[PDB]
Amino acid sequence: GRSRLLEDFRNNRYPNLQLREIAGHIMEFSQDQHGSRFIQLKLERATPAERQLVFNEILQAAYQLMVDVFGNYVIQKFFEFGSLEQKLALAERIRGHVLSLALQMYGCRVIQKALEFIPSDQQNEMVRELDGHVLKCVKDQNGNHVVQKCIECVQPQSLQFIIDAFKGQVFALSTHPYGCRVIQRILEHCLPDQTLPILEELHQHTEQLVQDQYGNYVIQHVLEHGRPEDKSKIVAEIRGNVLVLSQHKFASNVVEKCVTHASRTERAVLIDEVCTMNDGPHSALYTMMKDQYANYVVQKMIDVAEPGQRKIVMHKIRPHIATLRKYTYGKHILAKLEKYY
RNA sequence: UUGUAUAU
Repeated sequence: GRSRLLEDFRNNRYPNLQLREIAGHIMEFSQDQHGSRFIQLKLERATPAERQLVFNEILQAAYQLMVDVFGNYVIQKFFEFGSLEQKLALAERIRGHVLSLALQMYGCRVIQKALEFIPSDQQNEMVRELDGHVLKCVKDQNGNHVVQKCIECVQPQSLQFIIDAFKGQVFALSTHPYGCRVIQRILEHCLPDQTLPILEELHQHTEQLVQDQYGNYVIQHVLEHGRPEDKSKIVAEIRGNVLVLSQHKFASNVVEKCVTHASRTERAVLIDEVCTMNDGPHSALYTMMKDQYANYVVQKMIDVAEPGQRKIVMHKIRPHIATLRKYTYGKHILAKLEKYY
């Protein structure tokens, strides 16, 4: 299967082997764990001539290398370090194959790299081969990263077809493991006319989303980078449910984000809710201090509370200081209290 | 080591 040259190379016979020396063996070396490695760490520092010599032998069979466990790395280097003309010729070897490559283990990595370095016209042509297959790519283990990459790299205007495809399925995709990722990229890079409908659906299913294994990340994303209007809507869903949600493995993280990113008024209201409300005989704050997840919310509340409110929180915590030591999680609250005594 | 998500 291997040639004399590659054979002797594996056998560590050419410790000083150079690029020009493997002319006529590029494809063979490229599809070889050691060969590829060798080529990879030469193209970056090699000369334009050495790179063209390598390019000449991989252009025709480029697809073959793109979907190759070791070859995909060489093609990637050309997009990263190759010349404009080489990147363009590789982009043409990809034409008509975007979908199958995007769904490919190795191929999707080439597509992702190509999207970063080719011109907008080449990006738009690539993106368009995904037209009609958006959800399939989004739900694919390989394809979801190509979609994420398009959103990061391509002009928003050319991604309208991905937006049209998410309409009505935002809730479904936000609880999907790859989908929640694409939704976040959409919120960070797309246009107002595009993020608007996505946000409406996110607001409509906020209650379910905060508690979802994946949806909770999308809601936090909005609390951390969203417009104040959108943040307040999320906060108003949390209000009245601080106690119950802070005790939830998933929503607890969302109430922390609310505490941290709410407006001054909203923050005070959230903290007060658990400083006033009584959970049985003892306050809601006390039940929270003893919970495996809620204790984190209290600590965050102590951190962001205005000195006036922090004082109130400490006072509600005070009478319980000695009992807290007996609870697996209350203890952790004591630790936090050290920072303040 | 008090608590949740990405691929050769």
